[PDB]
Amino acid sequence: TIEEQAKTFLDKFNHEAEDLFYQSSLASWNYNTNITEENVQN
Repeated sequence: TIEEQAKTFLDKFNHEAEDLFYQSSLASWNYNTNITEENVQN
């Protein structure tokens, strides 16, 4: 029972975490590709 809901929790976490980490990694790649203070803020 508790294992099932924990698995559901992890499944819910995975999809949102993927998108957010992709956004963060893309922003970091942009800041390392160019160099601007706007990219620092991003």
